[PDB]
Amino acid sequence: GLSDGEWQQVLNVWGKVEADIAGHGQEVLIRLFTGHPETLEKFDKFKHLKTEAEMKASEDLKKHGTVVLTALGGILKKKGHHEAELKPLAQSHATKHKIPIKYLEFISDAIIHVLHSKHPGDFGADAQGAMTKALELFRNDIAAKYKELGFQ
Ligand code: HEM
Repeated sequence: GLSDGEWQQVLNVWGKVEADIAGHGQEVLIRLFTGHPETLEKFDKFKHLKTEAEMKASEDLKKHGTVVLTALGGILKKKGHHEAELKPLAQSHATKHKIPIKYLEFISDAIIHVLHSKHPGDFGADAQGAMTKALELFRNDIAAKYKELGFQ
């Protein structure tokens, strides 16, 4: 649950992402894959990437970063009223991709890391607080659907 002022901060931060969605999406995925190499094994289409240079050179990885961040942005713009948008993603991630909730924690922290890396000094303490709460709400509503499905 976020206040109106917190949502305003989230959507202000998101404007930084929307100016270069593919560059942000690329770096989020590279941070996830290099920090947590077990996450790469869930992607049949990326497991061939052995080095970060190959990851950086991969246009398909940048494409997938765009898909991921476009979906997240659509959810964030609902300011918590995201049941219809979140349900299919929860269902596909539990039943088809088999993504443990832990990996959604990893990607949440990776988003915070990338924002500080690309906008140093321009991602303030209030903005980090609001973004973190928004990613927690997203993860918590996914977790509720995971529990319904019995997925661990
Ligand atoms: C911010 C969180 C994330 C969002 C919004 C997101 C969004 C999406 C979307 C929109 C798709 C394509 C449609 C679908 O299959 O449902 C996708 C595919 C996928 N997601 Fe996620 N995702 C997230 C986090 C993750 C994480 C943490 C992992 C794994 C570590 C992951 C693994 C996958 C995989 C394996 C695919 C299929 C890729 C394919 O082979 O083309 N997702 N995701």
